[PDB]
Amino acid sequence: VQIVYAXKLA
Amino acid sequence: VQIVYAXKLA
Amino acid sequence: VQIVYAXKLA
Amino acid sequence: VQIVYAXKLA
Repeated sequence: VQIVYAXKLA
Repeated sequence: VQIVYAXKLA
Repeated sequence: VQIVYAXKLA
Repeated sequence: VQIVYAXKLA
């Protein structure tokens, strides 16, 4: 999965 | 802060 | 939902 | 970094 927090875990 | 996980916490 | 990134969006 | 969203990116 794509992660945005601004930072792939997918 | 913007959150992407696919979902503002800012 | 609980968010940990270390920071409730729930 | 540890990620909790409930799912290490570290």
